[PDB]
Amino acid sequence: LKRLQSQKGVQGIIVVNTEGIPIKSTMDNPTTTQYASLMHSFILKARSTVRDIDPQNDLTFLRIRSKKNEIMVAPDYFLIVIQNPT
Amino acid sequence: EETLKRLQSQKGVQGIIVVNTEGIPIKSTMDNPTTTQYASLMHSFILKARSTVRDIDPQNDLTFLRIRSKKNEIMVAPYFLIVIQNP
Ligand SMILES: [Cs+]
Repeated sequence: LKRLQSQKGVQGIIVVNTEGIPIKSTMDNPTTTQYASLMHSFILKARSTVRDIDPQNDLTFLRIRSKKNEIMVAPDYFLIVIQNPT
Repeated sequence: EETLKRLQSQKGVQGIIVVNTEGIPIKSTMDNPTTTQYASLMHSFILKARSTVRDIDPQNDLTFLRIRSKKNEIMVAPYFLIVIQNP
């Protein structure tokens, strides 16, 4: 989506399916590949960790902040948003 | 520690855990079984967050994590400081 891509700070948006394959991206192919597979295994770990801590709970949102950027993830497929640090 | 009390007392906060590099809880404001519910499972997840940031960009570093769920929210800052709170 254009509106979300256009927000201050946002660098790109990737939608990946349940197997981690990008089904939509606003980014170039190499960068989409830089992120999709690596983010997929990390997202599976976030989801399984929430459930190992409380079987009746569910992951709804993730924010990973680093020195250079920030990544948000929302389950729905997974929506991945890459952006400047907030 | 005084800062732990101040942080524990914030609206929404349920507890605070400090784990070392091996994921051993070295400090906690929570009961022992809850501290154990979280410390081991969180340590594994935190190593994965840190290694993922670096696999994506070898020159980057994880600085903060927020994991939000239906029932609660967990924040982590690199020791690792773990804060469990209401959504
Ligand atoms: Cs933008």
